[PDB]
Amino acid sequence: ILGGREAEAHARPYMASVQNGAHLCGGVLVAEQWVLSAAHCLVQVLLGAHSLSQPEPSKRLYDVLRAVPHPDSQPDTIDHDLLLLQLSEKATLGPAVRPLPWQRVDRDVAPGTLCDVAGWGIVNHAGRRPDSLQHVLLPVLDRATCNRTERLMCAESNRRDSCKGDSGGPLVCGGVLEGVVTSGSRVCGNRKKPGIYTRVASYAAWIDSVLA
Ligand SMILES: NC(=O)c1nn(CC(=O)N2CCC[C@H]2C(=O)NCc2cccc(Cl)c2F)c2ccccc12
Repeated sequence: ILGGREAEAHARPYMASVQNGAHLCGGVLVAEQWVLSAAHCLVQVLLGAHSLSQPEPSKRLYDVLRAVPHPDSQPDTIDHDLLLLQLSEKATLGPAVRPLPWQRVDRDVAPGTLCDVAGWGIVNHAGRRPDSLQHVLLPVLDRATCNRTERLMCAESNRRDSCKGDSGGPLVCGGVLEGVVTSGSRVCGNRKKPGIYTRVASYAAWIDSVLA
């Protein structure tokens, strides 16, 4: 996260780090035993975390039973850029580890709405990797502006942006997951090149079918 700020410890209890003991991607706890992430983020899952490195009462590492990338995703695209990870056991839920409701209604976020993106991605254009979770509020772009599919959304990127290592993490509007950070390489922080997020509402059938 560029142009952001440190998150409050455990205030975003759905937030996962997909990890060789190293953070690779964000993810969102969406059920007791399932984390939603991005397709190219492919393995363990750290729940309950603020610091990656420091001991915390709520921190717990989970092995993954299986990884279910969207069947239509491809290594060279950011279409269908979703991944569902099943933990090897149901997560211990509490204040600090809690699923986030995700958008099932297929309607766009009002353009202009500030939504919240969190991650342990890089915090500058040198390689700088933060120990503690970062976040930033970002206005959602209208689809025409974003275009210049039905299944992607855009947010402004005027220095404040998602970037490398934020892939698979959340874009939250009004307490509901609306987007998942994309897992393709892109220039960050350039206003002319918006951040790109998978519109979770477009994938409602798919997510349900996996979790069914
Ligand atoms: N949405 C975007 O802005 C964006 N997404 N990616 C892909 C990406 O980060 N990927 C791919 C899957 C794994 C993940 C990855 O490389 N993790 C390893 C990693 C490395 C360094 C630092 C940290 Cl903190 C880190 F976690 C980017 C790549 C470069 C620029 C922008 C982006």
